[PDB]
Amino acid sequence: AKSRTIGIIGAPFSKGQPRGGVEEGPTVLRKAGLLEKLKEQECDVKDYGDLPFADIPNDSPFQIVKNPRSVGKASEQLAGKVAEVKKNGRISLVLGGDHSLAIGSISGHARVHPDLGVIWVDAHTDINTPLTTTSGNLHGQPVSFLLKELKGKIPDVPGFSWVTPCISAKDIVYIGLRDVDPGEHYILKTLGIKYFSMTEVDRLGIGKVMEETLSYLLGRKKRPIHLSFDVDGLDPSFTPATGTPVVGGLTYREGLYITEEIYKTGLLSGLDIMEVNPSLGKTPEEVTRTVNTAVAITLACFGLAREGNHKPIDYLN
Amino acid sequence: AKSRTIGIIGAPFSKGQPRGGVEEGPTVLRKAGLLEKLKEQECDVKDYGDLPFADIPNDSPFQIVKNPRSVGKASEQLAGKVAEVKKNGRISLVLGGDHSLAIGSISGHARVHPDLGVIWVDAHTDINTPLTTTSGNLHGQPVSFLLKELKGKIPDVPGFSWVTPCISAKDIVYIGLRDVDPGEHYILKTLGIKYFSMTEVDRLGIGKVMEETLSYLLGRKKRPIHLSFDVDGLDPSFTPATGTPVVGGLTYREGLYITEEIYKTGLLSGLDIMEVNPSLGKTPEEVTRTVNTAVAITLACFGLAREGNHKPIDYLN
Amino acid sequence: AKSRTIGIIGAPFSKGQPRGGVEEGPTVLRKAGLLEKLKEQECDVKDYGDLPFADIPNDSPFQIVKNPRSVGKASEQLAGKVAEVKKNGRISLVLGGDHSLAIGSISGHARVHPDLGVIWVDAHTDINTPLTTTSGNLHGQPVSFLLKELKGKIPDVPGFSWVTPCISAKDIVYIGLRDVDPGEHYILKTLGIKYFSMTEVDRLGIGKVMEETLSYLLGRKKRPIHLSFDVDGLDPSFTPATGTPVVGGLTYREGLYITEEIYKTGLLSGLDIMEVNPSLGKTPEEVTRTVNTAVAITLACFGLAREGNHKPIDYLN
Ligand SMILES: CCc1nn(CC)c(C2CCN(C[C@H]3CN(CC4(C(=O)O)CCCC4)C[C@@H]3c3cccc(F)c3)CC2)c1CC
Ligand SMILES: CCc1nn(CC)c(C2CCN(C[C@H]3CN(CC4(C(=O)O)CCCC4)C[C@@H]3c3cccc(F)c3)CC2)c1CC
Ligand SMILES: CCc1nn(CC)c(C2CCN(C[C@H]3CN(CC4(C(=O)O)CCCC4)C[C@@H]3c3cccc(F)c3)CC2)c1CC
Ligand SMILES: [Mn+2]
Ligand SMILES: [Mn+2]
Ligand SMILES: [Mn+2]
Ligand SMILES: [Mn+2]
Ligand SMILES: [Mn+2]
Ligand SMILES: [Mn+2]
Repeated sequence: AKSRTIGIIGAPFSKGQPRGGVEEGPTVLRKAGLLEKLKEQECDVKDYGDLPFADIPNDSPFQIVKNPRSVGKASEQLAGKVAEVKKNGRISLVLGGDHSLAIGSISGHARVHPDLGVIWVDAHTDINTPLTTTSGNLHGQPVSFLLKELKGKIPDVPGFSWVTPCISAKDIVYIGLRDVDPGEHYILKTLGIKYFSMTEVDRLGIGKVMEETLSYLLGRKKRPIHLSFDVDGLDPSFTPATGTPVVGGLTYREGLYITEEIYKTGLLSGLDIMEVNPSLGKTPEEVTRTVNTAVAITLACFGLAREGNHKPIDYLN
Repeated sequence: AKSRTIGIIGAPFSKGQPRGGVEEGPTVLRKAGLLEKLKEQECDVKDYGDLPFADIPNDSPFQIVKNPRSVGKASEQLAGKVAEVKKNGRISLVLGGDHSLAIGSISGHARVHPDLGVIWVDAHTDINTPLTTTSGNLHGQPVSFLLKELKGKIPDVPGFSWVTPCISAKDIVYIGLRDVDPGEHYILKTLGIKYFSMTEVDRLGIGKVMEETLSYLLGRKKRPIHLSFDVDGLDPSFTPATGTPVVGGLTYREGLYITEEIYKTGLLSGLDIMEVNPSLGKTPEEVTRTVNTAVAITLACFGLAREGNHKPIDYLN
Repeated sequence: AKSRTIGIIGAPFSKGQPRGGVEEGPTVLRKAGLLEKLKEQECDVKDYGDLPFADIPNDSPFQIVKNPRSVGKASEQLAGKVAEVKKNGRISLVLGGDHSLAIGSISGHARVHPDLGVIWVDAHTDINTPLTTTSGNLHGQPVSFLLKELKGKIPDVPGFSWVTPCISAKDIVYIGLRDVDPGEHYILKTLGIKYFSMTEVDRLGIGKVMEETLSYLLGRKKRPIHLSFDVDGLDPSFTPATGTPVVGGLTYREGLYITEEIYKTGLLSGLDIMEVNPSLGKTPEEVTRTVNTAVAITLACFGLAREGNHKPIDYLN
């Protein structure tokens, strides 16, 4: 089954954001029994392991932008693993780690199937450039490096030598937005990027959001799709354990309809479950809750449906 | 009126599942003044009573199915009293208890009104047969015994000799589904049954779920509606005190929107308020919350409109 | 932008209801940083201070209606300040306080912009007369005092000597209602008032709720809109520290979309955030959650979008 054949790349990286603990994301997500869960849900799973990041001493900030040589090397080494997975014939699955690893994820994937479309589930567009960036964090700057349109506006940041924009503006849709920087709104609006903030979902409902999202992305031909889900795109009552929570976002049901719908397209070929920090929870249940939501979102992507699932065998005999 | 004339049945029985305290559902709902409140909403109310359940010594299982004679005679006791209430020109209001009681509830109702239409608001389909069951719980098997299409596909289980199936596959709608077993999903597809799982609610909104449902059950002509309401159909953040709770489901608002709509037709003729377990509270407020949600649902079945209610008199006089 | 020039008036008035603490509403709304967050949002924020509401001891009640002289005095004082703000080209931002002050705000707004249409976002209709009312609390009687059609159904009550009904029973739309008295529902129907109870918000989504609200009042002409908002309209899970909390109301995201589509018109002239009682939250966090949501409600009515908000400059320079 193509839609059930997966390559599990675990990326324990955190130098893209200023809070420790997001590196233990792969670990906690694996302890919840996702490998076995996907295997009990008729899946062809194979684990590639955690990618190691041999510490980079001497990594002075590029202006205000912190940890550039580390953010880059981790994405360039992951980009090699995603390409190596896609060649083995499997849907790449990147467990983060911080969302700056999306540069590597989309990059390696795009090396095999350059015609990819991107659905981005996040509260923040994460579309900042090292010049527009207000915080300096590279986890909120992945999208600027990947757009063919922003070249010339993207400066020479140490560690990003390898980067060649692989996605054009027309090939990425936003869902769940509610925390956008002024500079990010300029990029969103002036580039003409198909966005659906929380206002959009409140007006149409996730049904019409996915109706327009899969038509906008797959209108002409059925090309492969890369889903870059940052768990802060959901409401902090479902994913409380995360670096940047913003209240009033996607509900548990909403997160399941997005993933259940993209599965039915039969074109999911890359997935990212980013920004899961297990040591950023106010109580143990906020941690369990977060991982249970991130694991449920994952199973919805690879076959799980709420109406039920059955095999081609007679159950009434 | 024929919509506010009620026959209050109590059903203190829990032997349909492995978690005790659900036999204390008819007690607690009555403590929270369910009857006092209905008479205020201008309801002609009668109390038939909380049914006494004959204690079967040594209830040997039928294969992996636990307590078959107890469920078999408790539902047979209900059927006789449901037929009585329905024949006394009254709308049955069963207070459970577990869902295995829907055998006698629907059977009793179809003796007076054989053209009955069933709306099942519940997280589970409960359509397992005594062979396709895996949990062995009889609260997950009613719809199978009740269905005519499964004749020959149900074995001789002790206590169900009196059982004459009375519903057709096209005489039932599902609303809330999210925890389905392969065998249960299989029968739903191979029997052409109309199901609205959480995916369908997330897609179409509770307005179109209630739109599609009523135009479907009352197609060619007007007929009587039997709403079997399990409080787990709603999210366990509104109904925690329940046996098999599943996260991210029907809201306290959607559950009300469904019930308000069946009242507006004036054809609700059979009601089941199932799976209320006050012994499954984790703070006395979660029982108080589950029981408040149960009374809000029922009051809405008899005209408790959220837009307002008034007597047919001049109020500016 | 004229939908950015603001005038702040803070009513520490609480004698319109039994629960004490609603008088500290504008002070807690000032510590949170209302003016500061608006100035960032590019607003012309000029404070008009706090109103000096004198004590009226021995204020005898009129029938079941308590503190009538004090309420009429408070709104008469507010009608004159709201008028000065309206005459200076500023949006009247009134910070309550209880919902009785909506007599003074809407009258003060009708003295300058008399062709205004109202949107009552509440959990209750607030349309009780000094006779029909069952509580005798004036924070639930403002609308009927302002209706021209109910000229003759309001008796001579001490303090409201100045009152002349300014709005018609057609220049108003209700939203989020789920606790409407029999007398309140009688007025709503035998007057034909546009309403969006919680039943319609569940039926048509908040998107079609706003197309139907905004068309019903802004069809023929681009007329001034006054939003008399009560935090009890939003579910007690979002604004819990309020006097009359009603479960199953508007969410954070529905209350944000409402205020977002109202800014988009550019016809907002008045705004009233009412009933934030900081002494009515079980935990200190419940107080914070009621206030943060009120701030989020206000800021959305003056430009704050979820998609982003940039200035008219080139972010790539
Ligand atoms: C509930 C609603 C709400 N309540 N509040 C707080 C009262 C907000 C605010 C939450 C925070 N944003 C500021 C941060 C939003 N940006 C996001 C990111 C980036 O581009 O760097 C970082 C995460 C990924 C993308 C970075 C920026 C920042 C952060 C640190 C330093 C700095 F100079 C600027 C302001 C609004 C909201 C959302 C409207
Ligand atoms: C992400 C949410 C989630 N997390 N998990 C846990 C990883 C679940 C699971 C919850 C349970 N279902 C299966 C049980 C639910 N079935 C239904 C019922 C029946 O007919 O017996 C029982 C309730 C009424 C109808 C019986 C079955 C069962 C139960 C016990 C033993 C047995 F062998 C089979 C598996 C998934 C979910 C819901 C999707
Ligand atoms: C689902 C939760 C629920 N559980 N219950 C209890 C079974 C209710 C009821 C709660 C109370 N309402 C009536 C009160 C609501 N009114 C409106 C207001 C007013 O006029 O003062 C309140 C604030 C502004 C508008 C005044 C009235 C009142 C109040 C005091 C005394 C008196 F005699 C009547 C009936 C339903 C609900 C709401 C469905
Ligand atoms: Mn992100
Ligand atoms: Mn994010
Ligand atoms: Mn059930
Ligand atoms: Mn169930
Ligand atoms: Mn009010
Ligand atoms: Mn109110």
